[PDB]
Amino acid sequence: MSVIKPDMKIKLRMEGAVNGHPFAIEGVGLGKPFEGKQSMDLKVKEGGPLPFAYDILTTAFNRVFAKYPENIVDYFKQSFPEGYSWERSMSYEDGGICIATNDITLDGDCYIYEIRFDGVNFPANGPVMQKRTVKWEPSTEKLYVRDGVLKGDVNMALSLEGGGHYRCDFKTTYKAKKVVQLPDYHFVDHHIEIKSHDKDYSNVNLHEHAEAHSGLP
Amino acid sequence: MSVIKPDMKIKLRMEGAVNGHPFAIEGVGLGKPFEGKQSMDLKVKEGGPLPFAYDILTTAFNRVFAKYPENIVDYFKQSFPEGYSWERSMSYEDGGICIATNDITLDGDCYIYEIRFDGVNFPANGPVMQKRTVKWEPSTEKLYVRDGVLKGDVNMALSLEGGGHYRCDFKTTYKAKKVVQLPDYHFVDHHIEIKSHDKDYSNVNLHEHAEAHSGLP
Amino acid sequence: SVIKPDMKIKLRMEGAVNGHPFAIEGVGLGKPFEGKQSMDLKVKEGGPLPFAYDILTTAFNRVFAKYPENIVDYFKQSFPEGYSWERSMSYEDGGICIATNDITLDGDCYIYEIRFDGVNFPANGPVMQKRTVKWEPSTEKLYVRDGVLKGDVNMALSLEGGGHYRCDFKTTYKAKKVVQLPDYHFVDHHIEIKSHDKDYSNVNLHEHAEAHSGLPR
Amino acid sequence: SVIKPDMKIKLRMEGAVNGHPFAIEGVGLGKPFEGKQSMDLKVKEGGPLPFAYDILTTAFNRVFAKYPENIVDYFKQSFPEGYSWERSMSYEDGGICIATNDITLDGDCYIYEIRFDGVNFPANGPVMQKRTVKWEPSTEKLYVRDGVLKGDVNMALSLEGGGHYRCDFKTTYKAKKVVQLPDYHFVDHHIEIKSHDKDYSNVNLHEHAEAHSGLPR
Repeated sequence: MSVIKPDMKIKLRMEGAVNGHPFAIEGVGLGKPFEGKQSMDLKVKEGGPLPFAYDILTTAFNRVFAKYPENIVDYFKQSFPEGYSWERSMSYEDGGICIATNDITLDGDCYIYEIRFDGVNFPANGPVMQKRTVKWEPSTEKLYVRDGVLKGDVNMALSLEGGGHYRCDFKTTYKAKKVVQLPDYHFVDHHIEIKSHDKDYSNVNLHEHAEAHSGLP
Repeated sequence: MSVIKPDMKIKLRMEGAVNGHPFAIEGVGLGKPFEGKQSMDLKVKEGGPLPFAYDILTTAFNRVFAKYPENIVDYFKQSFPEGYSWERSMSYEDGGICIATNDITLDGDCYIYEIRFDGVNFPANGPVMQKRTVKWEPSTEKLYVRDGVLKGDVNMALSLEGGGHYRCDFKTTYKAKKVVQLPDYHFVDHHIEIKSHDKDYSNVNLHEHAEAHSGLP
Repeated sequence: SVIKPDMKIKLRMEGAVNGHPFAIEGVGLGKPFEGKQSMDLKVKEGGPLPFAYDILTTAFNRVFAKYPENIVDYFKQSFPEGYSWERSMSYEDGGICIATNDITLDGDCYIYEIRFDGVNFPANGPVMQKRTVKWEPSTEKLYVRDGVLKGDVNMALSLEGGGHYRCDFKTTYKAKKVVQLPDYHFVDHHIEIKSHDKDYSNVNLHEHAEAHSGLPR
Repeated sequence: SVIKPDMKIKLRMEGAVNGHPFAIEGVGLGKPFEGKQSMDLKVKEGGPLPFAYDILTTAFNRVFAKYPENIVDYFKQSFPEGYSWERSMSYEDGGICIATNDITLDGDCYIYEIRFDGVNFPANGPVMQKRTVKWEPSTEKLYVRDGVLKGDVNMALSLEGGGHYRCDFKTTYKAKKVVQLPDYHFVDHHIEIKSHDKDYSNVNLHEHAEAHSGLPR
């Protein structure tokens, strides 16, 4: 509680590849960990203009930014100052698959992310390579302990240009760098949105709102 | 709206098999479709005492019983008097897999279910065949239209005897027997509970509470 | 010694696909040591089948596989008491079937009791639209797990007008008595509908199968 | 004609497993028409590797496969321009790896640029605990999809003290120029670590591979 604040900053670099084509993106942002709200500005540094839907990247750009009620243990805020890392697979219904990692540290009032992102087997005529996505729908992540660490699974869906949805299943493993108290089974509602972007997504402004809860009584 | 009521009745028969061993269960219940609450009493008629965790069956024992706000189209209540059917696969993390169908009709104030349930590849030393499950956790189902019908996917988890969770992914397809208005992407929170049961689950009293919503703003 | 060079087969399958029930009976003959068999199948209920017959055919016994002397034959050892199998068949478009077969022996005739169930086949997919031509030949991978025998296979249906539709099989085989367990091995398969009438009310089906150990070193 | 009976190989792989980065370089030689190859691999960064080396080895070219005259050889046709591949490797305990290889040709030497990433390997699983012995031999199933070549394979690692750990491979192969496309076919494989030092800093790896058409009729 001594290393967290109502207003915190964020710096990140992501290095990655999709279908074997490499890229890099850097980001600067800020957020309110107790309000579960954050935003950031992202710039493509290498590999631009990106030949795939930017939306596949956005959830890689920290569950610290989620409003936790007092009756649910907060694995993430506990993990600082040491921080935590996460690993994630994102399996799309047409066989496209991405995996990503984020190592999160803290310097003063600024979270620092080192992100790797890789994706393969996206069909050339699919919504990802043809940039036919509109946005992620809001979601509810299911979090539970497994082997002394925290898992989070979520059914995600991208709405598509001209209607319909493109589904993806997320499986995330979260690992605190120190021993923290482990939570009971719980949920985090999310809503991630690209608020603005330039024509080729070289510049993107991204927002997330997230709140933990215990489901129906 | 002429064939629905604040209080409705339910009759069902399920015929099925798990790992090749057949069984049959009948049920009688009642519920409040606008409150999203229901309960029923279930009796094993054949194949008892069941050699597997009763919990795998319980979600087969109707999304009519979910509280829908006025701003979300209600695919289910619209579908009557003709009714609707559903198909579901339930894929467990240890390779166990169940599929089920329910054809739902309506007679007076009573819903009538014809249910088939089949499951295979449950390991002999797994939580299902060793009856090590405690209950399903509450959940949030994600519902979206695909090919003119309604899909519902949910990350489910069974809490286990002595701690931890056993995960299962549900994919349901819902099919109205007449043309109804299709909803936008939305959610249904659920909480299913066995309220009471006898020693070998020959008799079970089952409750569900469910409410639709639109996620975080 | 209860296994003769020429043996007979009788079966009944009861099943449902997308909730629509059907029943099929079969009479055949095969040569266990040659790994070849054939049979005539008749739809008894639910005809004309509204789905691709090909999804059913591998449900219609690894006794009919030529094993070399240097590979333990789990199947031929299991008689006269017999064995059962359970199988999930997961199609790439989300269609999923599960099946069971209880196999017994009466004189020189194998008797099969088969249950088959399938759900979530899209209305416009190759199964509901009857766009399949045949299964490609395949190589099943077999290995022991928990004292029983597993067999996994990548299957593909060739499609009318070109291309393939993929399905992953996961089978569990369970001898009714204790038999000697094999090392990791393979069975090559080729299953074919040799003839059928217009609506597949009558089908003549053949299979050739041979076990092997793969490439050496 | 740019394909000679004896050819050389040079590669560099950069990667990460559970977020921990590493780099490996390789020098080898093979006989494209005999379907045999071998190579010496050296960890350059990230050593000693904290995970089972076996997960990496299939990333270290189907040019090295003996094709019969009656099967179109997608790989040998693709040179001198070369081809690339993308692959997902989904392990039965939820561990998942994805890899890419861009293959070019310089004189008589193939050059590989490989990226490898893996996540969600459980701390107590056979990969993180180094409990693997070797890959079993396998049969890859290859088929055209969207004008490119797919190859799927059921793989198994034998485990220290018995049993197997399963992995499903899905590979996409992409020629850099237009080549003639093959019919559905198979490639049998056998990959082996022939020697290694204590911490796998040095590894000698061999593969034998032969294409075929499966059982006839």
